[PDB]
Amino acid sequence: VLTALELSNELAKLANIEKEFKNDYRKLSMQCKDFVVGVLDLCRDSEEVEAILNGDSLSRVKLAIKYEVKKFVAHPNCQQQLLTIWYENLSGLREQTIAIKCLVVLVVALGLPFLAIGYWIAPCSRLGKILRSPFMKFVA
Amino acid sequence: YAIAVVLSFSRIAYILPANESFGPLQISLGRTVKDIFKFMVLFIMVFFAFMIGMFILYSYYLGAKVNAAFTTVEESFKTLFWSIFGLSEVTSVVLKYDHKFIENIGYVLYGIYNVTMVVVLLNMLIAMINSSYDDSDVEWKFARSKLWLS
Amino acid sequence: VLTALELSNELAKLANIEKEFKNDYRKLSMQCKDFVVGVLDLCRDSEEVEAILNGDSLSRVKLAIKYEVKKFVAHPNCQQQLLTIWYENLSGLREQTIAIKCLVVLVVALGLPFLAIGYWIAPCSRLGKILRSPFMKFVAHAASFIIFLGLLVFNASDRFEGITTLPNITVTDYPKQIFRVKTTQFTWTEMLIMVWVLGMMWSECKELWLEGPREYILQLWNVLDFGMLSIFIAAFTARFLAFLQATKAQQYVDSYVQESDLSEVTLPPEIQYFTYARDKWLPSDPQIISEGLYAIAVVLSFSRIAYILPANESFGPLQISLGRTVKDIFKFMVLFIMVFFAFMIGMFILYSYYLGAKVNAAFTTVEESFKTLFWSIFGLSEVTSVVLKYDHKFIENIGYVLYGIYNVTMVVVLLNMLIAMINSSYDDSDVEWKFARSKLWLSYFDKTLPPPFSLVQPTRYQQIMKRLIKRYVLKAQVDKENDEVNE
Ligand SMILES: O=C(c1cc2c(s1)CCCCC2)N1CCC(n2c(=O)[nH]c3ccccc32)CC1
Ligand SMILES: O=C(c1cc2c(s1)CCCCC2)N1CCC(n2c(=O)[nH]c3ccccc32)CC1
Repeated sequence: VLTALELSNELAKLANIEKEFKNDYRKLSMQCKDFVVGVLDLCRDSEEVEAILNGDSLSRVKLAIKYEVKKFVAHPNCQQQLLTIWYENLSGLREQTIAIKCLVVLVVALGLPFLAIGYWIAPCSRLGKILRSPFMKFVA
Repeated sequence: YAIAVVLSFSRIAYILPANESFGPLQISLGRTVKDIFKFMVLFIMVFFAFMIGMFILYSYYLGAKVNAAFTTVEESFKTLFWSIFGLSEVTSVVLKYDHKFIENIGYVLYGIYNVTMVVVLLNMLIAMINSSYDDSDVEWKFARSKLWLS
Repeated sequence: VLTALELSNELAKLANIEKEFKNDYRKLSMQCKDFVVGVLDLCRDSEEVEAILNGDSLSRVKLAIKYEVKKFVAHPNCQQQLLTIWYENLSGLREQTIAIKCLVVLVVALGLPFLAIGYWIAPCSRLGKILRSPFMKFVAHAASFIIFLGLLVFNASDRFEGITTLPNITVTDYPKQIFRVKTTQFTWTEMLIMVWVLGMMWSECKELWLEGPREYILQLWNVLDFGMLSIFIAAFTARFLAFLQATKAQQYVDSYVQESDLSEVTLPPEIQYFTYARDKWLPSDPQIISEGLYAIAVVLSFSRIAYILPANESFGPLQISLGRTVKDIFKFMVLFIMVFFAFMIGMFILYSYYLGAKVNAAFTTVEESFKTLFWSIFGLSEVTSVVLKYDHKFIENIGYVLYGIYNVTMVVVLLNMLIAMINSSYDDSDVEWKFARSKLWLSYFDKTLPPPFSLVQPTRYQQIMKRLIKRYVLKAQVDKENDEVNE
């Protein structure tokens, strides 16, 4: 999978450099991307999905983002893992409606100075884990 | 400060990809902006051609025109730009002298400029339509995943 | 390959001639083009590619360009060979970015006279090979066009912020001078503009005489270029007659009357005419005609960018789409003209009898009716164009209804034209742009100086062709077998 990602990037760079056989190199890079996406698609356990998404820190997801391997990142096997970290330390809030999320954003907007000053003790408190989740960082 | 305040609201683009409904909208906007730029370049070329033509035609009638419209480069640019959205009147090409050759040539050039602007607008719309085509879904999910990993 | 090219051309001509079985002949011509493209595609060595691209001087590429075999010219096997000649004598510059190429164009624009004068020794120097490459010829021509546009803009300087004297007032260097002499005398910049315009005229006349009038007319863009050059020539001729009249007046006034100041002189009316200001010129004054034609020529000069856009990778497809749509643009403008003329005649006939009876002179003459109906398209005419000063509500209401129906019909025709353009909009665009770019390249393959500076043991080929045709037959048979091996 790492070999296919690197080869896809190399073939895309060659497609840019040549411009004569750009279609050939783009087709080859698409072949590499398709291979990576299919190998990810074969996964049927969390262990396999993790092994694909980071090698031996989502390393392969970051590499695919860098190399514009869009179908690998957008695959449900990767998306579920990304949502796992995204909605970390907060499980019920994932299932809430969009209106509840907007209300949470409004509450955070109202009370941002209070939580900011409480961050001096938050890591020793439970609320520090809540505010340190990626979704809460985005909301903040 | 006014320009900075206007540009501040552009930071919404860092938040829309997270939303499920507006993310695809931003994706389509990004899809079309690439040919928006090229057709604005074409607009600029045609606009500059007609602007130079109008200014050269009407530069010698600063006090001889009912309306100071094409008598300077600034004024020519202003009237030709605001003719795109219809905020300039047709009396921009009327003289106070009995030179029907200059006035009629100005009329013809201004009408041709309007027709050319409409034609370029329609071509840009059709190019945008062609560039518009579950690739949109994976594109939006890629953008949202980049936002998450940030 | 030559047989297939010739047969494709013949079948296209038959498709045009018949028009009953046009689809059959077009399908056959497409078959011939496909055969040629496939035979080219089979090549896997430079020797084979050359043998295909020119027979036993890119002869077959030129023939395919003539016969509109677009996929053969746009094939990568042909494109790499074309880039080889295009980027000749300059290898590193091929890999440079677009910004570096633009910087090279700017440098050439700045130093064009220096390299032009150095061309007297350049063939004996290394730089002669550099400037004689097709890419450098194209860059030199683009720089020449840029310099021409710069001259056109710079000749209008000192008026960018507006003129300082009112058109009613005359300013002369010395009292003995005729005002029209000062207004018509030539400065250096428009002398260079004339030299350049004569350069492009001489070039265009060269291709016109080489190709013939009937052949040259059939290209619309070529006749557009010829018209632009002829409008420049007409404007400068009118300026020259104005200058001749002014200098005749100056000769008369200096020869005959002997006074310190010309203002006190009561000149004869023929000589006195050339002392008046802008306001008191005749409507058919030669300088008025000169300025009017010069403005149109300046506007049309910027259309020459169409000779440079196909070289660019990003704007070439844009020009291709513009050319795709212009064909139905013309037809729907014809429909616009039909509807417009119908409504114009109707409006004029309705409102011709109310010249002094209307709040606004809008449809009282053919000129006025045309003006108001044309500027209603872009919304620069008001609705009070159909209002009378008399109590004739029948005429006024009929005018209202006709004007509203005209607006609705214009909108409907516009939307239909947009939809027709959308339908006409549909990697054929890529091959079309590459065909246009290859035509641009081959125009420069075999012109070294810009128009302003132009004033001064059967056979090896038979063996290769037999090998390629054997390859084609084997590949076709293998494809047929793989299609029907099971049966
Ligand atoms: O609006 C116009 C325009 C012309 C054109 C425009 S616009 C651009 C696209 C349409 C074709 C060219 N003009 C010019 C001449 C007009 N004009 C008279 O001066 N006498 C006339 C007698 C009959 C019909 C028209 C008359 C006055 C104003
Ligand atoms: O603008 C209009 C237009 C009509 C139509 C136009 S345009 C074209 C497309 C729409 C249908 C035809 N007209 C005409 C008559 C109007 N009119 C009175 O004169 N008395 C009225 C009493 C009720 C409603 C309208 C009244 C005055 C101005």
